[PDB]
Amino acid sequence: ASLTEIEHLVQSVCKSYRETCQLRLEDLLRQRSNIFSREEVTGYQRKSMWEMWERCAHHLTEAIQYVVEFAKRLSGFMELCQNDQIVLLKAGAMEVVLVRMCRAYNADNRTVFFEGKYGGMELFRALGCSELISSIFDFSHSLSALHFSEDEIALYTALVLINAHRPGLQEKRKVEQLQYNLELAFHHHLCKTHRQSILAKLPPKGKLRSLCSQHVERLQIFQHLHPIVVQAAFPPLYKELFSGKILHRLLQDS
Ligand SMILES: C[C@H](CCO)N(C)C(=O)CCCN1c2ccccc2N(Cc2ccc(C(O)(C(F)(F)F)C(F)(F)F)cc2)S1(=O)=O
Ligand code: NA
Repeated sequence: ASLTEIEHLVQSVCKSYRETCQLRLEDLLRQRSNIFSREEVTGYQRKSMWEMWERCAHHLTEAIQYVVEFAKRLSGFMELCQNDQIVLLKAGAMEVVLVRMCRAYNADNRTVFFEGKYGGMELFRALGCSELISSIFDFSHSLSALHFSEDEIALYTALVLINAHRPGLQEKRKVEQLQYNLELAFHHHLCKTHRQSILAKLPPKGKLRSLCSQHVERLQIFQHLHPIVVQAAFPPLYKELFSGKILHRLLQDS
């Protein structure tokens, strides 16, 4: 691939992300003063564990649906075989969400945009997974220190998804070629914008993998306590990705 092709890939990736970003960045910023009162925080802490898990699983499922659309609009993704499309989304969708979440994180007060207002870590105490929540808040805090532009988030999350090392890929070489083109696009954009210094500050890949593992572990603990809640009230796309059909139809329906 030549230079003009790399720059066209940069614009293509940034456009696909803008169309699928779900929450507009300026909308997230304009709401930073809108914070839950102590009474509203107490209301969240008084909710039952299973109610809070269901609500968070619903919110996560909705965000994942936008990551699926990002993948479908991503250059070269729909060219891969269906097995590899599903392998990449199963391993990478949650990792993309984890990176995207930093846009709704306010590092000044350590609050996140959740259900219409900003609140701190204590909002989620009823989940009974404080270590996982604290890890996600720290991860978003680390990403916030990099001051990602929207274009940088686009290119970085494309690479999080297009990972040729995922186990189960049938056409590993094809994914390797697409990953390399995306890496050139990412690094070309950082060089042109004088932002190559962020490369050494990006999180290790085992970090994203560690957070997803924690998520699956806490889910299996909750599912053991409330199996009927998961069966009856968790989104089916959520169960397909994280518990132990939907992705196929999302990819086919376009
Ligand atoms: C990615 C998407 C659009 C891109 O801009 N976006 C901004 C959002 O969806 C908003 C999420 C904002 N939140 C956030 C951002 C930073 C750090 C923490 C948090 N939240 C706490 C939280 C809740 C729930 C969970 C869980 O659901 C999971 F699965 F994600 F870990 C769990 F509790 F079940 F574990 C894990 C942390 S949060 O309130 O969900
Ligand atoms: Na941020």
